[PDB]
Amino acid sequence: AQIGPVTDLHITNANISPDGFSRPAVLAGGTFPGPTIAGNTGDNFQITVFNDLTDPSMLTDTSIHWHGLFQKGTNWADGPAFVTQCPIITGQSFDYNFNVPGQAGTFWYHSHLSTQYCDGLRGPFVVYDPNDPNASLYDVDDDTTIITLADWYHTLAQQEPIGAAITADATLINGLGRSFTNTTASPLSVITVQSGKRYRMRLVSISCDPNYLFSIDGHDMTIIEVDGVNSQQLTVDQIQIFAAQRYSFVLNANQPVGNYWIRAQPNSGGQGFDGGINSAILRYEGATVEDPTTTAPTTFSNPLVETDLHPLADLGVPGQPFRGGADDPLVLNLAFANGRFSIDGVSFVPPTVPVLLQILSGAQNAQDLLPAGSVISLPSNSVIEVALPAGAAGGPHPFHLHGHNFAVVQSANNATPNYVNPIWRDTVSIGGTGDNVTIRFTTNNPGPWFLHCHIDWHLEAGFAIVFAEDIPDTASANPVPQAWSDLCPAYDQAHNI
Ligand SMILES: *[C@@H]1O[C@H](CO)[C@@H](O[C@@H]2O[C@H](CO)[C@@H](O)[C@H](O)[C@H]2NC(C)=O)[C@H](O)[C@H]1NC(C)=O
Ligand SMILES: *[C@@H]1O[C@H](CO)[C@@H](O[C@@H]2O[C@H](CO)[C@@H](O)[C@H](O)[C@H]2NC(C)=O)[C@H](O)[C@H]1NC(C)=O
Ligand SMILES: [Cu+2]
Ligand SMILES: [Cu+2]
Ligand SMILES: [Cu+2]
Ligand SMILES: [Cu+2]
Ligand SMILES: [F-]
Repeated sequence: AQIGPVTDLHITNANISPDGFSRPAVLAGGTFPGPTIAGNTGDNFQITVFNDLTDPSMLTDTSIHWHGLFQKGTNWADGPAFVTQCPIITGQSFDYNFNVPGQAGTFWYHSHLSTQYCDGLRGPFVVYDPNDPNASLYDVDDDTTIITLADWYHTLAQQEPIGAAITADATLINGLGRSFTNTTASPLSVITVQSGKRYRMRLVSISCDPNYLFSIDGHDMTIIEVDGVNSQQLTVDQIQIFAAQRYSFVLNANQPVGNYWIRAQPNSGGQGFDGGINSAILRYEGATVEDPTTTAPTTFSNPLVETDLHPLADLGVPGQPFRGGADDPLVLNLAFANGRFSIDGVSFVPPTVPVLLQILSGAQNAQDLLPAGSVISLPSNSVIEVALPAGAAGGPHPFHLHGHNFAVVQSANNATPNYVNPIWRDTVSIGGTGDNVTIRFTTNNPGPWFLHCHIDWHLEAGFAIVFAEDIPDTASANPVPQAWSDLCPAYDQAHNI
């Protein structure tokens, strides 16, 4: 029941009750989470998105981002509203037609208009590798081995009141889970394994906000992939996974046939597992159909620490092995005050004309691009370093860069940089007060690429900038289809802009 790489995808409103509480939602493919979109490395994806939304309480416009896919030469297909496109209006469709050269791993897709993905438009996106270097480490890798972690809210995203704290009402694992308050014994998700087999579990955070402490009672987890990047095997017994991150891990079904709790503890909302909140079930074939009776340890023996991860391939780190050892070394001032986030003193407010369209129309430096102060040019064929010092309220903030992955030269909670063999990824926690999480990449992908906190409430409140990478080559690199050119006139007509 995976779809793609060539598929329609209808976006609709419907009622759902994933924790026993009914509310309307914004859904892809009629389900929460949406169906898995899948193909093989190098494939041409043609995802024709039909906007069938009618309920304005969750916005009737939409736009979909394919998280972690580089979109080289297809910046127009990336999805962030008012960065690479105007939204698709109701009753219309749009073909996101792109290729995935050189990428294979675990990704996801989500609305990228306002806070709409929180209302339900989120699902997995898997790019398989027929020649996966990790293939011999497991036996089973299919739709039954994808594990999604989601926050779920009873209040609609657009209806979250100004000036009140936002927390979720349930953790959903594979779309099911129990509410933190007024808990009812609604069904839990079951992940089934066969004793003796090995599984590539593809763990996807589709969170709008919380990070999760993920574990499986009785089991450990051997990480083999981080945000699309193959890793050396790293065995852990708990994974702290931030919004939008992905891991693959090998699960060896090497415990007695039985039932084991799967745990996903968010950093906000309900604490613990009373009544089966924050929980799913790992069930071995042949086990009794009953809840697990296992318990977590008080202290985990081998939690994931990001500096322990290393690429499988020899990826290195571009630039020179010291702070500022890049062609374009940046340090962003990330702040929060009075309900708004800012980067270098500017709070992001989406522009009327998408940044890509401004560039195609001839705006050719970043000072000419709107929003003023929110678009930073990057030079072509250059090593970029971005330091992201933490401290802004609401952390730890998982920062994400479109169009690229990056070397994590410095991770949370550790002052020592790594210029030799750090993991590469696309979404990174910037940590806690006094940290200096730092990323590096090379600019070989012309176009405007969003950089933002992936806590969607923080993005909405301005925690973003756009990197206009290689403005001079953006138009030649990214030819646009007529349907894309038609989006802004249709949107602006519909909205009387
Ligand atoms: C994080 O690292 C960056 C460099 O990657 C530091 O930036 C330097 O900041 C000082 C002022 O604080 C400037 O004088 C330098 O020109 C900056 N660049 C360098 C040294 O390469 C930044 O201070 C660090 N931030 C924290 C909070 O540790
Ligand atoms: C803090 O981060 C540093 C840098 O990533 C880690 O240092 C590396 O540690 C490994 C394992 O002992 C060594 O092989 C490397 O040579 C170290 N690199 C550097 C640049 O020092 C360090 O382990 C991390 N600290 C903790 C507590 O995990
Ligand atoms: Cu994303
Ligand atoms: Cu993205
Ligand atoms: Cu944030
Ligand atoms: Cu984004
Ligand atoms: F991305």
